[PDB]
Amino acid sequence: ATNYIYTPLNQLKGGTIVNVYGVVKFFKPPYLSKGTDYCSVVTIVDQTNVKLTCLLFSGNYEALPIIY
DNA sequence: TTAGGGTTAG
Repeated sequence: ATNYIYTPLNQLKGGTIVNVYGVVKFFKPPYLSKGTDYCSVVTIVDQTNVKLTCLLFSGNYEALPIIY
């Protein structure tokens, strides 16, 4: 069954595959990086004010999460 | 792989 243990973002260590929640404190719209994939940058914050950065890579915009 | 948020001088 579907499950998610939302936990303060600081606990999300490298190599871990996680299910999370947060407000977007800052983000860049999808832009083409040196690589082949457009990179969208997102800074997210949870209810405990803890932060996480996300780099969302895709060859196009539509494949990425929808944020405005 | 890249990038991995913060002012151009147009």
